[PDB]
Amino acid sequence: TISKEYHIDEEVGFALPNPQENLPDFYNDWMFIAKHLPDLIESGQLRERVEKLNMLSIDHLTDHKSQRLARLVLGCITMAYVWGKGHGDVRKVLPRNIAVPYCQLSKKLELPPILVYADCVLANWKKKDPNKPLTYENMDVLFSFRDGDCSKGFFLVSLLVEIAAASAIKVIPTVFKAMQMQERDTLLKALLEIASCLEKALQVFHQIHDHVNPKAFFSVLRIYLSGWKGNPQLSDGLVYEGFWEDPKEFAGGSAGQSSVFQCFDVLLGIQQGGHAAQFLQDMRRYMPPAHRNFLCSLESNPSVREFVLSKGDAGLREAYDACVKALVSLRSYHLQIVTKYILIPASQDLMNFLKTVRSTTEKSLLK
Ligand SMILES: Cc1ccc(NC(=O)Nc2cc([C@H]3C[C@H]3C(=O)O)ccc2N(CC(C)C)CC(C)C)cc1
Repeated sequence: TISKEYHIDEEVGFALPNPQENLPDFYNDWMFIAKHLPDLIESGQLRERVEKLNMLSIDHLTDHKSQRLARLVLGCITMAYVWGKGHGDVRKVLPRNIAVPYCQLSKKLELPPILVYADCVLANWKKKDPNKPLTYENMDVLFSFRDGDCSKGFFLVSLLVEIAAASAIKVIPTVFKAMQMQERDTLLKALLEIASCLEKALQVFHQIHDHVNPKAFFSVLRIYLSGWKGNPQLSDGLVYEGFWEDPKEFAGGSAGQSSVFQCFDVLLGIQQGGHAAQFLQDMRRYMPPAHRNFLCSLESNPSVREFVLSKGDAGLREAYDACVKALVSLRSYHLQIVTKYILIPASQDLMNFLKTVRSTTEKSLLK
């Protein structure tokens, strides 16, 4: 079995395969701003170009990849318009001629009108040469914010984790077939292969250190990934001129927008404890609707946890634990990234919540 409807690719997983790089001509005015955000923010010319912008119909965005590219373009255009050079000069009102098409395209794609992980990681890459493989040396992003923002490194290393994970996600029907067929040797190899693929996924995380600089990240890139839900600089949210008369709050950023970590929680039958369910539930809202439909199709399958416990078989318990441990490792290395790239630069909250989820993962071990 596997996807079609859930849009999980055997090669790139939750990411979008071979994402579109160009929009229809009709949207040339958008593409010019997005493609020149580095030059236009540094010069301050960006906000005049957004305000002298006519309102474009979204009707000429006809396929999914075209519409995905347009959301990335409008989201990047939007983040730069709101935060500027980021030293107190915010815009609390997004101009109708960009907000209306952005909100319309968000309604259609069932995502919030703000830059989201499915935009600038999953849909925001190209291969440099397609005849060679998916490595940092042969990959590039479509959009950045500022020269030296380390957009390239932070987005692509993020995407390479999603790709490593695809190696494990594609093993997931074998688990359920082997349970269905009471084929014990197959399910064990499937668990060991999932564990092994999460352990190689952890090794991709090591690459952040070679392409993302903590200061460039904390003081540049993270301002353009900042949202307006619970933000003092936009206490009430952002006004989408012409689409809602009321200001609306939405979050930014967050590794929590990946589906990878929650995907393996559901599989392994790891439940959340605390009220943390609310936060993980809200993270699904910032995911594409197909990927959230997938995480639900997963809870509808028989419990792999109830299956391994019911057999009394110690090899299977050890392979299930290998996966759960590989998951605590990912959450630990996450945490360690938060220390280097946020906590330390902030000294020049989110960690308590993360520690709790890791504890719940570790407590899900069997032997
Ligand atoms: C808009 C947007 C949204 C989302 C991302 N990615 C992210 O947040 N990446 C990210 C951030 C943090 C620390 C800032 C904290 C946080 O987020 O809790 C830690 C790990 C990662 N990952 C892997 C990295 C090794 C590249 C990502 C997932 C785990 C594969 C990038 C852009």
